[PDB]
This record gives sequence, C-alpha cells and structure tokens, in this order.
Amino acid sequence: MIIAIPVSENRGKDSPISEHFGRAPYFAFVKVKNNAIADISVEENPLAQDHVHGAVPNFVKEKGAELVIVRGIGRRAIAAFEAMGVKVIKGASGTVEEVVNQYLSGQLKDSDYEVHDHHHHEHH
Repeated sequence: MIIAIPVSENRGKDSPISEHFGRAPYFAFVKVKNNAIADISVEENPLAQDHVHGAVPNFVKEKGAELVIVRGIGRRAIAAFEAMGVKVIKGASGTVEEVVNQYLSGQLKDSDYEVHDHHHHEHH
C-alpha cells in the first residue's frame, strides 16, 4: 500500500496535515513494507491552486496508491478512490510520521459511508 496525506507544506515527516485534499499544496504519499513505512514520496501537487478540475485526483491515480488519510476532503476526491476502491481514512490531525503511526496503531479509520440507495449520477 501507499498512503496519501495532503500537507500544508513539504516538511518530510514533519509535514503538518492540510485540510482540503482537492487544493493541498503537496501530497505526502508514504508507503509501507509489511508493517513499516518503507519509503516516502512528498511530491508537489501539479494543481495545488491552479487549473481547478478533476485532474488533481487523475494525477494521484497514476501514483500507484491504495490508502488515503485526509482531514476535511470532499466528494470529487472520494470519486478518485471510488474508481479504484482506494481506501479513504478520514479525521487525522498532526504530522505525516504520526498519521502513519495512528493508522498502524489501529485507531485511525473511515467510519461507514457507502449507502447504496442514492447518487448524483456517477459522472466519470
């Protein structure tokens, strides 16, 4: 798995979480190897506060990912996940090296949100 985290700044491990994934300035895609971080990719956003389209997620959907750990987020970014079943854990607060601990520590989670009665079309 790779683990996305929108951060206010590229500060490696010390990257403090941003709220709004859809206009995060950087994406700290951490990894895991068995049960340890393995590796880090805090890459720039190609679209932090720029074109404003469905292309912020189109980028991270090439970045090989599996999990996302986000504070605020919104439905267009959920629709990125939802192309690829890419888990979106929500409600984190703190720093990237700690988010990854809070999840591995079992605490961090994604509640219950996949009611199958209603939609707004799909729309790719």
